[PDB]
Amino acid sequence: SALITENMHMKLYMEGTVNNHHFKCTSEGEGKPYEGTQTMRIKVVEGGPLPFAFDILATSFSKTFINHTQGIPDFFKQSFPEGFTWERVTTYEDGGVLTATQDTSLQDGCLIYNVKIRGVNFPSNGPVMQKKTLGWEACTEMLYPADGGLEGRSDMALKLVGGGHLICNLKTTYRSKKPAKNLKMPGVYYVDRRLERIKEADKETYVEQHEVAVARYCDLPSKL
Repeated sequence: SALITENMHMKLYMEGTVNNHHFKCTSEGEGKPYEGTQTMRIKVVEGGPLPFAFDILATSFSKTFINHTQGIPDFFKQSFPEGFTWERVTTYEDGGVLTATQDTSLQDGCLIYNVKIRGVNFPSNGPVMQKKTLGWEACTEMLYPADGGLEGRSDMALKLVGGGHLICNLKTTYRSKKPAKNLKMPGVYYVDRRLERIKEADKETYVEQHEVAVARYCDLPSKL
């Protein structure tokens, strides 16, 4: 009856290109969906070492593991057993652009992610291609219902060697594989998110990554 249990496991396969460099990854992990925490152990299995900072792939390895507090209707957990998809455009302020499309199915009690990456115009002398990145700041995503699906908007800050940040923006469309007759859509809400790199080995051809993610309505006083 309940398909998303207290502890869930993941398998993931990813394939793409950045600028003109092909590659493939696999990853494997586990998390607690209702606590909104999760870990992925990732391997670059083709085309590594990558000639770009791994950070730009980070947001592409898990929407099921968000703590939907306050009885906010959970669009992603509801979509099972059919599952869902996301597609995203991340636009860097220094030219780089990264689209990704994703499929999330459930199979024998294991979440299965199939990702596809397409990056273009990352400046060759930029911090991404010259590997001067130190992971991401935390962020807030705004989700809102749109066309029987959900949309996400967010700005993210990539730390740089030397103190600075390079900023990017994310437009995400989330689509449920489940008939809209069976889904109870949420209002506008907000996910607070902290995505962190735990460990890495061999020039980022092995990376461990963690996320904590908690959904909430705006908690400030209203006057309307």
